[PDB]
Amino acid sequence: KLPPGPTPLPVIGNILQIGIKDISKSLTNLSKVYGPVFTLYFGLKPIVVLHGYEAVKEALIDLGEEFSGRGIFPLAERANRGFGIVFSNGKKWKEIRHFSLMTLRNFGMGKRSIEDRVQEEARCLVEELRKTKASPCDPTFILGCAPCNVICSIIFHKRFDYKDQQFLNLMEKLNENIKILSSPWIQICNNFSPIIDYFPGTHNKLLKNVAFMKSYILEKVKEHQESMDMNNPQDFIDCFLMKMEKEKHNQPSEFTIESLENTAVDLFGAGTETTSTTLRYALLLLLKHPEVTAKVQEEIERVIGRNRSPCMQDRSHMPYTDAVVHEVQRYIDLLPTSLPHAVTCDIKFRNYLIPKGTTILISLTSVLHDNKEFPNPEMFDPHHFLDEGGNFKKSKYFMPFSAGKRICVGEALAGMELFLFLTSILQNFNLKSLVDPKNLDTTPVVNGFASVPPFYQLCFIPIH
Ligand code: HEM
Ligand SMILES: CCCCc1nc(Cl)c(CO)n1Cc1ccc(-c2ccccc2-c2nn[nH]n2)cc1
Ligand SMILES: CCCCc1nc(Cl)c(CO)n1Cc1ccc(-c2ccccc2-c2nn[nH]n2)cc1
Ligand SMILES: [K+]
Repeated sequence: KLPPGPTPLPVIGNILQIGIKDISKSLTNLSKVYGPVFTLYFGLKPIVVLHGYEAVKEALIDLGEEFSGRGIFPLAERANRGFGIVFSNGKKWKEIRHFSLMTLRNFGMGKRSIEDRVQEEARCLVEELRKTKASPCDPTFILGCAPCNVICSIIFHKRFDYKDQQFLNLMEKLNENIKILSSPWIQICNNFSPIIDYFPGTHNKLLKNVAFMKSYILEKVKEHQESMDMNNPQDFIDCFLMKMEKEKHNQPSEFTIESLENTAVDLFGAGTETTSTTLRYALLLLLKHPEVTAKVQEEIERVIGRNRSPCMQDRSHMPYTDAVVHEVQRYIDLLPTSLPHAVTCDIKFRNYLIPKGTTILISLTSVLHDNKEFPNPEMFDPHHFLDEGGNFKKSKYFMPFSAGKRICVGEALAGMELFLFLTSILQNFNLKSLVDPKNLDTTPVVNGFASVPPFYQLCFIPIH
C-alpha cells in the first residue's frame, strides 16, 4: 500500500484541499495530520510528499538512486523541456548531468577559472552600481544581468556589455519565460488537464522565445566550429563539441547539437533567476538589518581591504559573511518544494511500497525551517550559522539546493556568485533605504511553488 494521506474525491483527487496559493504551508499542515510521509492525488495521479529532515534524508541520500527521477507533468511536453538536464531522465540525464558537472568544475574549461569569470562580473556589477550615481533604484535589472552574464561567459567563452543588444534580447526572453512559467495557471492548473492544453497561446510564446535563444546558441556553435583549438577548449560549447568528436563512434549519442542547445537553455533557465532573486533578497535583508551589513563590512575591511577584489579564499577567513549568505538562502526558501522528483523503480520506503514512476514532492521548507535545528526559523538571524565563538557552523539541514543525486548542478557556482557579488557590493557601497527600515517587511511573497521578495528601492552610496 502507498503511504497514508487525505482520502481523495472521485476524479479530482485532493485538488481542492490543497491551498494553491501557499502549497508549502498546505503540505506542512497536512504533515501535522498524516505525518512525515503521505500521498495526495492530483487528479488520479498520486504524489508522495516527504516532509521533515529524517524523511528527506533517507529518501534523497540513503535511497539516492531510487529517488533520482524527475517528476513529469504535462507542462514538460508543452514547453518542450525534457531534453537537457533539469527535466531529463534516465541515461540522457545521467550523461549530461555528469558532463556538465565535470565541465563546470572550476578549471573544467581551460586556464580561465569559473572564479575568474565571476570576479570579472563582480567588477562590472560594481561599476554599474556606480552609474546609478547614488539615486534611488530598483536593483531587479542590474542584479539579474550579473548571473545571466556569468552563464553567457561560461557558455560562449566571454561576457557581453550590459548595453549590448544581443544580451538585452537574450535577457528579455529569459525574463519573460521565467515570469510566464511562474504563473499558477501554467505551473499548476493547466497540469490538471493531462491531454488538452488550455493555454496554447502561452506555450507558443514560451517556445517562440526558446527558439530565439536556441537560434542564437547555434550562431555561436557554428563560430566555435571554426575557432576550434582541440587542446584548449575555452567554454561549455568547446567542451561539448569535444565530447561529440569523441562519441562519433557511439551513435546514437546523448551529445548532439540538439542536446547542446537544450542543455545551454537549461543553464540559462536554472542559472539566472534564483541567483538573481537571492541577491535581491539579500540586499533587502541587509537594508532591514543594518547591524548585519556593518559586521560583514568589518570582515571585508579587515580580511580583504580596498586594494583588491574578493576571492573564494577569503570565505574561510570570513565566518560572519558566510553565515549571512547561508542565512539568506535558508530564510528566503526560494524553491520550497525543490523540483518534483519521481522514483525510478518499485521501492519499499518505511511502512509502504511506492511504485516506479510515482511523483515525489520534497519539502525543502520543512528542512530549512526546522526549529530544533534553527530556533525561531521564521526570523532572519545569521546566528543560525554561528557557534558561541563566532565561527561558522555547518548544518545538515542547509538544503536550499536540495540533496542527493539531483542536487543543484550550480551549487558551487551559485555560492561563488553569492559570496563574490555581495562582498564586492558591500566593499564599495553602503545601502540606504528610501523608506524607513522599520516599515520594510521582508516576509516572502509566495505564489504556487515560488517564493519572491517584495518590491523595494534603495540607494547605492559609495564608501571611501
Ligand atoms: C541561489 C541559487 C540557486 C538555488 C537556490 C538553486 C536550487 C536548485 C534546486 C532546488 C534545484 C532542484 C534540485 C532537485 O531536483 O532536487 C536545482 C536544480 C538545478 N540547478 Fe539550481 N539553484 C541555484 C542556482 C543555479 C545555478 C547558478 C545553476 C547554474 C548551472 C543551476 C543549475 C541547476 C540545474 C542544472 C539543475 C537541474 C539539476 C538536475 O535535475 O539534475 N542552479 N537548483
Ligand atoms: C497561438 C497563437 C498566438 C501565440 C503568441 N505568440 C506571442 Cl509572441 C503572443 C503575445 O501575447 N502570443 C499570444 C498569446 C495570447 C494569449 C495569452 C494569454 C495571456 C493571459 C491569459 C490566457 C492567455 C491565453 N493563453 N493561451 N490562450 N489564451 C498568451 C500569449
Ligand atoms: C528564453 C529561454 C528561457 C528559459 C526557459 N524557457 C522555457 Cl519554456 C524553458 C523550459 O525548459 N526554459 C529553460 C528553463 C530550464 C529550467 C528551469 C528551472 C531550473 C531550476 C529551478 C526552477 C526552474 C523553473 N521551472 N519553471 N520555472 N522556473 C527554468 C527555465
Ligand atoms: K490564442
